[PDB]
Amino acid sequence: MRGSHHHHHHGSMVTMEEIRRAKRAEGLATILAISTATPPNCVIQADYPDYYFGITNSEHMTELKEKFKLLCEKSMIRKRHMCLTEEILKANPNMCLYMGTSLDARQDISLVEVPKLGKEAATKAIKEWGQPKSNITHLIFCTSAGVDMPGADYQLTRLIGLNPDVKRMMIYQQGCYAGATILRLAKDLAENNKGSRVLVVCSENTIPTFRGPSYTHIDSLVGQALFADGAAALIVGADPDTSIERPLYHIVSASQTLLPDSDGAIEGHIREAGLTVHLKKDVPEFFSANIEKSLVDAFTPIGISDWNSIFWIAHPGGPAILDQVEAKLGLKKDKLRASRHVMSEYGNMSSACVLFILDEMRNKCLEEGKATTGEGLDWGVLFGFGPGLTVETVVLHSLPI
Amino acid sequence: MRGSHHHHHHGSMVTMEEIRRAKRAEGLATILAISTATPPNCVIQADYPDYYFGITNSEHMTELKEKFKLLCEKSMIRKRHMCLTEEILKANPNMCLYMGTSLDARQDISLVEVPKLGKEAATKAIKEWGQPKSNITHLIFCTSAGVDMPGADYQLTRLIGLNPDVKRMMIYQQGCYAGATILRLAKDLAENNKGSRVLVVCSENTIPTFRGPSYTHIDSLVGQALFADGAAALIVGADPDTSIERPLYHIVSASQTLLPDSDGAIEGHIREAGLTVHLKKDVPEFFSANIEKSLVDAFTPIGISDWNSIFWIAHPGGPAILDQVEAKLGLKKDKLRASRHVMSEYGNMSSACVLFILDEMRNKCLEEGKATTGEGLDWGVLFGFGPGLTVETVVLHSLPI
Ligand SMILES: CC(C)(COP(=O)(O)OP(=O)(O)OC[C@H]1O[C@@H](n2cnc3c(N)ncnc32)[C@H](O)[C@@H]1OP(=O)(O)O)[C@@H](O)C(=O)NCCC(=O)NCCS
Ligand SMILES: CC(C)(COP(=O)(O)OP(=O)(O)OC[C@H]1O[C@@H](n2cnc3c(N)ncnc32)[C@H](O)[C@@H]1OP(=O)(O)O)[C@@H](O)C(=O)NCCC(=O)NCCS
Ligand code: NI
Ligand code: NI
Ligand code: NI
Ligand code: NI
Ligand code: NI
Ligand code: NI
Ligand code: NI
Ligand code: NI
Ligand code: NI
Repeated sequence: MRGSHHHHHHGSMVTMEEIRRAKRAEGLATILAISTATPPNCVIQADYPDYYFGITNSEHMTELKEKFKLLCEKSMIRKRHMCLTEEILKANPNMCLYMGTSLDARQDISLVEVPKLGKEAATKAIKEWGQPKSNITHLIFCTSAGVDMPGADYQLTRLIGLNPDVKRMMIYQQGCYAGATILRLAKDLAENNKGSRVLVVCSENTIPTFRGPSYTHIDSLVGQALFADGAAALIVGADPDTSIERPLYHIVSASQTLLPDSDGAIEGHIREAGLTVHLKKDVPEFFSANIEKSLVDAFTPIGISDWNSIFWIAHPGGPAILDQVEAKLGLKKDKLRASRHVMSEYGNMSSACVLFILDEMRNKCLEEGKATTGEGLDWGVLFGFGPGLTVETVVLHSLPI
Repeated sequence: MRGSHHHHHHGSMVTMEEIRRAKRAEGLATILAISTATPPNCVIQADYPDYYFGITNSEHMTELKEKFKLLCEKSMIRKRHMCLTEEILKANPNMCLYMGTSLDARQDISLVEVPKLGKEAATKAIKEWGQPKSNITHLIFCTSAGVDMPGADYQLTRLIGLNPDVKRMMIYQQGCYAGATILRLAKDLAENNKGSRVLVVCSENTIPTFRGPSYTHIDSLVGQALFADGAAALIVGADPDTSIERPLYHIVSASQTLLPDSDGAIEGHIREAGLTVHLKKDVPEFFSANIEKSLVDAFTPIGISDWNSIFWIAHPGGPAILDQVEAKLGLKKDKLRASRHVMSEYGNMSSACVLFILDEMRNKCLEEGKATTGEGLDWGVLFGFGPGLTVETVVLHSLPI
C-alpha cells in the first residue's frame, strides 16, 4: 500500500534485503590484538659491511665497499633479523652472486619460512585476543618474499588449524605499502560481515632479495643495507564485545593513490636471479613532495589541518623519506619516534613495519601511562609507501588506555 | 559571545559517528556490465597434438603423442586463443623443453600481455556501463600469468587512465578459483563504500605454463591440453541508478572453503622453468564428492535444496569435474550448458572462465527472450575450483529481462 515506503515486485528481492541487513556489521573496524615475530638470527649493522663483502667474495671492490659502508651508516639501523645465515649462503653460492640463477633455491627456503614466521606472530595475536581460533572467519595474508600455489594463506590456515571455510585473501608482492593495504582490506571485510573476526598476517624476509654487490646496480646496495625479516599479526573486528575484547584502534578510512610523474621510480622483478629491486635516487623527493596531498584528502572530512595534532605511523623503509617529510611539514621531532624506533631495532621488514610500529606505540603509551593508544591524541595517520609510486593512507582513531 | 567568530569542527564522537553513518552503501553488490577479450591467434584442438609435438621437437615421442591425442580429444575443447605463437616458441627453445631455464623470457612477454589484454576487456565493460571512467573508485586485478612490482593493477590504471586515487587490490597467483574470489572481494568493497564503482579485471595466458612433454608428468600434458588465454572485465556497484545503469546479477553471498584431505591435489610453482602445474588424478573426485556440502551451506539459509531449481556457473577446469558434479548431484543435462559452451569455445582460461560464462548466460537469455539473466530462474550459484583444494561458492540472484 501507499505510504513512506517503496515496494518490491518479488519476494525473493525482499529476501535479499533481509539477507543483506543480517550479513553486515554496524561499527567501524577496530584492531583488537597486535603481535610480532623475528627470526632468532640477527646481524649488527655496524659489522655488516665486512660480513657482506666477505660472504659475497667482494673484498677487492674497494670503492663499492666504501659506498655500502656509508649506506649502512646512514641507514639508522642498529640490527636486523634474518632467516638467511652464513651456513645457508655457503650452501647456495649462486645467491651470493649479483645475478646468479637462484630463484629455485630462494623459493625452496622462503616458501616454508614465510608462513612459519607468520604462524609465530599469529599465535601470539590470538593469545592476546583470547578467543578460540574457531571464531576467526577471515584471513588476510601478505607477503612479497615468495609466490606459490596454493599460497601462504593456505599454508597458515593449515598450520594454525583455522576453520576450513575461513575466508582468505592472499596479497602477493605489493611490497612496502602493503601493511597499510591489508588494513584497508580488513576494514571492508570486517565492517561488511557481521561478527567477522579477521586474522591479518604479514611475513617478509630477505631470502629472495639477498645478492652480491655490483657496479651495474648501486641501487641494489641500498636494498642490501635495509631489508630485513619480520612478521606481524592482527585481529580486526567491528562491534567488539568489550567484556572480552579490548579495542586498540579504529580504522576510520583508508585511501590509496598514485603519485603523478613517478612512473618507474621503484621496481621489483621476480626473475631467475630472484627478486631484483631498482630504486631511482628521486624516491624520497617524490614521497615528501606529495604526502601533504594525502593528509589533506584524508583529514579534511575530519576537520584537521595540523599534522602535529595527530599521531603518526609511517613506513620507515627509507630514512630519507621520513626525514624529508618531517622537514617539509615541520613535524615535531618526536612525531616519528615510534616509526624510527622500529627501523633502528629491526630494519626494513617491508609490509610488517607499520604493524610493528602500531604495537610499539600502544605498548609505550600503556607503560608511560599516556591517555590514549595514540600518544594521548585522538586521531592518527598510518602510511604505506611503495611501487607506483603508491601512497596508502589510513586514518586511525585511538582508544583510551 | 559578542565578538569576532572563527569556526570550530565537531568533536570525536560526532565526527566518528558521522563518518560511520556516511560510509556504507545500502544494497547488494550488483554486476552492471561484463566484457571479454582473447588474443587473435587461435589453435584448433583437433590439430593441436601435431602442432604441440612438432614445435617442441618431440615427434619421436610417438607413444606420449598418442596419449596427448586422447587428452585433446577428451578435453571437450574445440579451440583455444593464445598469445603464444609458433614464431615466439621457435625463438625460445628453453620454453619448449619440459624444464628449461626460461622464466625471464616468459615474464618479458607475459607482464606486458596481461594488462594489455585486460585493457581490451576493461574498455568494453566501461563502454557497456556507459559512465565516465572517472566514476570508477575501485580496481581489482586478477592474474596468475606473471608477477611484477608494480603489479598489473598499476599497469591497467595507467593504460586506461583511471583516477590516480583509484583503490587497487591486486590478486596474484590464486589460480582457477580466483574468478569467484574477486566476486567475493568486489562484494565487500562495493557494499561497504557508498557510491563506489568497482572495475574488476582478470587476464590469464599460457605464456608461463607452456612447456614440452615429459613421461614423468602426464599431468603437465593435461595442462597443455586445457590451459588458454582470456580476459574478462566487470563493473560492480551497489545501489545502482536504474535510469543510467542496468543490473545483471546480484552478488548475494560468497563463501570459500578447503576440501578435507585434499592437500597437494593442485599445485602451481613459480620456478626458473616458469609456472609449473601439477594435477593429481583424484581432482574431479575431490570436487564432486564435496560440492554438495558447499551447496547446502550456501542455500539452506535461502531455503533452497533442489539444485536443478537454480542457475549454474561452474569453472570448467576439467570436463571431468563438471561431468562428475552433474552425475553426483543428478543435474539436468542443460544446467552446465553455458559453462561447457565457454570451455568448448575457449578452453580453460583459469579465472576468466566463470566471467565468460556469466556473459554467455545473460547474452543467451537476452537473445532467447528468457525471463531472467539466470536462464529464467531467480537464484543461482557460481563456483570457482582450484589449489587447496579450494571451492569458492557465490550465490547469485538474476535480474528480470
Ligand atoms: C639509503 C639511504 C638511507 C642513504 O642515505 P643518504 O642520505 O642518501 O646517504 P648519501 O646520499 O650521503 O650517500 C648515499 C650514496 O648511495 C647513493 N644512492 C642512494 N640511493 C640510491 C639509489 N636508489 N640509486 C642509486 N644510488 C643511490 C647516493 O647517491 C650516494 O652515492 P654517492 O656517495 O656515490 O654520490 C637514503 O638514501 C634512503 O633512505 N633512501 C630511500 C631508499 C628507498 O627508496 N627505499 C624504499 C622506500 S619504500
Ligand atoms: C584430463 C581429462 C580431460 C582426461 O579425460 P578422461 O575422460 O579422464 O580420459 P581418461 O581418464 O580415460 O584418460 C586419461 C589418461 O591420462 C591420464 N591422466 C588424466 N589425468 C591425469 C593427471 N592429472 N595426472 C596424470 N595422469 C592423468 C589417465 O590416467 C589416462 O592415462 P592411462 O591411459 O595411462 O591410464 C579429464 O581427466 C579431466 O578433465 N581432468 C581434470 C583436469 C584438471 O584437474 N583440471 C584442473 C586444472 S587447474
Ligand atoms: Ni638497479
Ligand atoms: Ni572545515
Ligand atoms: Ni623496542
Ligand atoms: Ni559568540
Ligand atoms: Ni561562519
Ligand atoms: Ni575557539
Ligand atoms: Ni553541528
Ligand atoms: Ni606433474
Ligand atoms: Ni559462444
